[PDB]
Amino acid sequence: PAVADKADNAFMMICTALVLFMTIPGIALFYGGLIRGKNVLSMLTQVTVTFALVCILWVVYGYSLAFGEGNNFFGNINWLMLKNIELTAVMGSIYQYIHVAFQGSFACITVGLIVGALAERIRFSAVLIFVVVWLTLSYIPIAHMVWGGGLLASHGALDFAGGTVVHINAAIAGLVGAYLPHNLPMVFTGTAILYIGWFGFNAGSAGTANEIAALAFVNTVVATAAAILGWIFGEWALRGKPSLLGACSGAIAGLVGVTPACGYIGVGGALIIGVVAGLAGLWGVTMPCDVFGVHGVCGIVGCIMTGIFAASSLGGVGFAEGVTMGHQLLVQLESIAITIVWSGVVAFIGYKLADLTVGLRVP
Amino acid sequence: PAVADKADNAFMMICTALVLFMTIPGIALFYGGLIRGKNVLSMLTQVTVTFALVCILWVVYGYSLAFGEGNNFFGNINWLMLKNIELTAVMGSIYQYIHVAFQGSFACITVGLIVGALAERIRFSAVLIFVVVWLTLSYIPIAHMVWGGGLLASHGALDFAGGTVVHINAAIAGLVGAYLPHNLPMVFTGTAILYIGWFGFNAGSAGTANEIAALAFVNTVVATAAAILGWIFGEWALRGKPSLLGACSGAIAGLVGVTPACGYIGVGGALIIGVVAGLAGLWGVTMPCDVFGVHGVCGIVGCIMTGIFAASSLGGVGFAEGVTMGHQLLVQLESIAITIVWSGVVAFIGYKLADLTVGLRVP
Amino acid sequence: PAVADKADNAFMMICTALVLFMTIPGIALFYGGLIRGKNVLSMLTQVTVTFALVCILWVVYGYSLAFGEGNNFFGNINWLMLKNIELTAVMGSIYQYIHVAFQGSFACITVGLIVGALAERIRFSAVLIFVVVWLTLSYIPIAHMVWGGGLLASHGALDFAGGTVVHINAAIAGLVGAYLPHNLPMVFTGTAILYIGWFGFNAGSAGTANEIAALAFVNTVVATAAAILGWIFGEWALRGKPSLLGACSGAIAGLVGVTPACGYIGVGGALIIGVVAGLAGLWGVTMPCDVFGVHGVCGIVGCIMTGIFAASSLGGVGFAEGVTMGHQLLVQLESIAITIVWSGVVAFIGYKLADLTVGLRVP
Repeated sequence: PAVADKADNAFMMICTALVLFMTIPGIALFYGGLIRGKNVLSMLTQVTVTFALVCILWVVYGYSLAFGEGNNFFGNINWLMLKNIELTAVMGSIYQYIHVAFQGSFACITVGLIVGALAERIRFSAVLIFVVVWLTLSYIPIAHMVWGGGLLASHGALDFAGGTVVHINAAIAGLVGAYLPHNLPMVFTGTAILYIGWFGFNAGSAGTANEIAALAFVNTVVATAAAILGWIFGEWALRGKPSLLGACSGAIAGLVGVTPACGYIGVGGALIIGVVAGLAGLWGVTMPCDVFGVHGVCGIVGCIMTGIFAASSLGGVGFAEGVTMGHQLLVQLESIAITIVWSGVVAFIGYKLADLTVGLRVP
Repeated sequence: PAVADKADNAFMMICTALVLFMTIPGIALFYGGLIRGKNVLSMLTQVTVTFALVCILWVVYGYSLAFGEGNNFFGNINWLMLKNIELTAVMGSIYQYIHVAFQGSFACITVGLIVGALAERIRFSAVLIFVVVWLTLSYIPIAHMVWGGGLLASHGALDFAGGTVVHINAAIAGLVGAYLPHNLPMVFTGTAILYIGWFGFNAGSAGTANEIAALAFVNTVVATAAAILGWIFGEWALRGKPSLLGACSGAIAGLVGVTPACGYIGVGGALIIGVVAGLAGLWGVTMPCDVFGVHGVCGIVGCIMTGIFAASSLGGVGFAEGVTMGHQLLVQLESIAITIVWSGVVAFIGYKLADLTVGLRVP
Repeated sequence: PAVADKADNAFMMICTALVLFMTIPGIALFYGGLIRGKNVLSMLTQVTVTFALVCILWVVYGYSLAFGEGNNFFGNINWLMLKNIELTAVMGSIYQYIHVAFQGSFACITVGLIVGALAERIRFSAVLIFVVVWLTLSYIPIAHMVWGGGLLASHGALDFAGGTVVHINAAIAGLVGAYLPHNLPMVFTGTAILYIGWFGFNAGSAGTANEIAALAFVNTVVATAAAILGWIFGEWALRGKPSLLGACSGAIAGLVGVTPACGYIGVGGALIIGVVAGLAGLWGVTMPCDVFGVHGVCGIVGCIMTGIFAASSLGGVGFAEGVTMGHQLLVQLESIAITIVWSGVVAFIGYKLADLTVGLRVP
C-alpha cells in the first residue's frame, strides 16, 4: 500500500500556501490598484467572503464531487466533509488531506479571478449565488474531467496546471458577466505576489519535489520573463515606450500561457510560449475586465502550444505512446472548445439565477 | 541516537520563515492601517526594534529558560547563547537549531501583537523595559509550562499552536496596558500576510511534515473560512451589511480559535470552532486594542473547544488514554485561568517597572 | 552516480522562490518608498523589465558561462539554453535544473539592487545595455571565480551567500554609476520582504536542508537583530532618537554583513558581526544611492569578519585544514580587492558603451 513521502508532503503543503497567497492578497491587490478607488473596499470584501465560501463548499462536497470516482463529468458524494478519507490515506505520494488543500487552493484562485473583476458592478448577494452555482456546476465538473480521470483526461488532454480548469474557465465566466488605474504600485505588488505564488501553482502541480517540478519551476521563470519582454517590445513598437501596467500584464500573460505547458515542455518551448503569449495578450487587450482578455487569449494560446511543445523533437517530455502531434492538437482544441461552452453555459445560468432571485446590478 | 529527517528540516525552516513573516511585516501592516496616520511611523519602528530585541534575548537565554530541563515553571541556563547544543543535535526529527528558530518566531509574534497595539500610547524606552520583563517572566515560563514539559503539559493540557502561550498570554498583557482606520487596504494586506504565515504557525507546530501537519493545515483553511462567514453573517444581521474590517476580523478570529485545536480535531470540529470563534469575536468587540478582545475571547473559546473536539467520537485524534472529555475540559479551564493570572501579574509588574524607571505615557 | 534527494529538491525550489521574492517585489518596494514619487512608476518598470532580461540571459548562456567548467574566470558555452543538461542530472544533492533556477535568482537580486537605485537618473535603453554588459562580464565571471571553481574558490575564499558576488559587486557598479523618502511604510514593507526572502538566500546557500542550512538560518535571524539594535543605538546616541529608516537600514546592514559568513560562523560570531555591520552601515551613510554605502561597507566588513569568525576557537565551523586565520584573512582581502576592481572596470565599460550608443542621462 502506497506510503507518503515526507519531502513531497512538505513541498505540497508549502506550494498550497503559495497558491492561497495568490488569492489572499495577490489577486485582491492586483484588482485593487486597477479599479476605481471608491469601489476598492467593497471588492476586497467580496474577494475575502467568496474565498471563505469556496473553502467551505470545497470541504463540504466540492473535493468529493471533483476528485471522487464517478463518471466522465462528476465524482461522487462519498467524501462529504472528507468522510471516509483516513487521516493517513495517501494520494500519489502525499497524504490525501494535502491533496484536498492543494486542489481547493486552485478553486479559490479561479473564483478570485472572476470576483475581483466583477465586484464593482455586481450586488453582494448576487455574487454569492453565482459563486455557488458556477463552482458547483462549472469548476467542479471541469476539474473532474481534466484532473479527476474524467472525459478530457481519458482522451489524453494535456493541461499541467490549469490552462482550461482555471484560466479559460474563469475568463469565459468573467466575459459572460461583463456582457450582462488609481494605484499602479498596488497593481505591481499584486502581480509580484501572483508571480511568487505561481511557483507553488505550477511546480506543485507535479505533486512531488521531483525533476518535473524542477522543469515546471524553470519554465515558469523563463515563460514569465519572455512574456514580459514580448509585451514590452510590442508596447515600445506600438506606443513608443513601455509602461508599468504593460510589464505587469506581460508577466501575467506568460504565467497564464505556460500554466498548461510547464511540466511538459523544454526551456526553448517555454521561451517561445512566453514570447507568443506576451504578444497575444497585448493583441488581445488591444482588440478591469481586460484581465479576462489576457487569461482567455493566453490560456487558449498556452493550451494549443502544449500540444506542440510537449513533443520530444522540440525538447518536451514527449507525447503519450502512439499519439502524434496532430492528434494531441485536436485533443487540445476539443478540450478548449468544451471548457468555453461548459463555463459559458453555467455562468449564464448562474448570473440569471442571481438576477431572478436578488437582481444582478449593484443596487 | 535520533537522526534528523531532511524533509522535516526543510518543512520546519520554511515554516519558521512563514512565522517570522507574520510579524515582519504582517502584524505591523495590520496595526499600521488601523491606528492614526500620525502614529504609524513610530509604531513600525517600535515593532521592528522590539522584534530585534526578542530575537537577541531568545538566543542569549530565552530558548534555554523556556526549553531546557528545569522544573514545572522554568528551564535552565545550560543553553546560554546556545552553548552545549551541538550543531548536529536533534530535537524530535529536526536539528535543534531549527527548533530554536521556530520557537523563537512564536515569541516574536506574541510580542508584536502587544507592541503593535500599544505603540501609540507608550514611550519607546518604556516598551523596551516592558518587553524584557514580560518576555522573560511571562512568555518564557508559560512556553515552558505548556511546550517545555512544565506544569500544564504534565497535566495533559492540549494547545497545539499556542491558544494560551501566544493568544491569551498577549491579550491579557495588552489589556493590562490599555487599562494603565486610516488605511483599510493596509489592514487587509496585513491580515492576508498573517493568514499565509499562519500555515507555518499551525502546520509547523507538528514539528514534521506528517499527517498531523496536513490535518492542522486543512483545519486552518476551514476554521478561517468558517469564521469569516460567521462574523460576516453576524455583521449582516446586526449592521445590515458586511464590512472589510469585519471580514478581516473574522479571519483572525478563526485563526486564533483554531490555533490550540488544529492538530487535534476533525474538519467538522474545525468548521464548528471557526463559526463559534467568528461570532464570539464579533460579540467580544461589540462589548487598536480591540485586537486583544479578539485574541482574548477567541483564544479562550478555542482552548475550551479543543477539550471537546479532540474527542474521537467527534472526529478528533482522541484524548490521551484514560482521559474523559470532562477531565480534559477542567484541564483546559485550569490552563486558561493560570495563563490569564500569570500574564496579568507579570504585565502589571512590567508596566510598573517601566513607569517607575522612565515613565509610561508617551512624552 | 549521484541521486537527487527530494527533501533537498523541495527546500531548494522554495528557497529559490524566496530569493525571487526579494527582487519581485522586495527591492522594487524598498526603492519605491525611497525615491521621489514622480519617478516610482518608471523605476518599477525598469526593475521588472531588467529582471526579465536577466532571467533570459541566464538560461540562454549565463548559467553555462558561470557554472560550466572552463578556467579561473569563465565557464563555457556547452550549456547554452541548458542544452546537454539531462532533466534528471544532479548537481550536489538536487536536480541541476533547480541549481540553475537558484543561481539565476542571485543574478536577479544583484541586478535589481543596481537598477532600483539608478532608474531615476538613467535612460531606459542605457540601463538595458548596461545590464547586458555588466551581467555578462562582471556578475558571471565573479560568480564563476567564487562559486564555480574559479580563481577565488581555488584559493579557498570563504563567501557563503555572496558578500562579494552580490553585495560588493553591486555596490561598486552602483557607485560608478552614481559618479557618472515619500513613503516610509513602503520602505518598511520592501525591507520586510527582503528579510523573509533572505532566509532562502542564506539558508538555501547550503544546497541542502542540513545542519549548515539550520546554522545559516539562525545566524541570519541573529545578525539581522543585532544590526537593527546596533544601528538604532548609534542613531539614538548621535541623533537623540531612532527612526524607521534607521531600523530598516540596520536590518539590511546585518543581512548584508552576515551573507558571506552565515554558514561558517557560530551564533556568537553572528551577534558580533551583526552589531559591527549595523554600526559600520550607520558610519558609512553618515560619510537612494546610499544603499551602495550599506551594501559596500557592510559587504566588506562581512567578508573580512568571515575570515575571523569561521575559526573553531570562536565557535565557527573551522577553516580548511592547514589554513591559519592570518592566511584566510589575506585571502578574504584579496577576494574583496579583486571584486571591487573587476566590478568597477566592467561597470565603467558598461556605462560608457551605453553613453556612446544611446546616451546615459535620462532624456
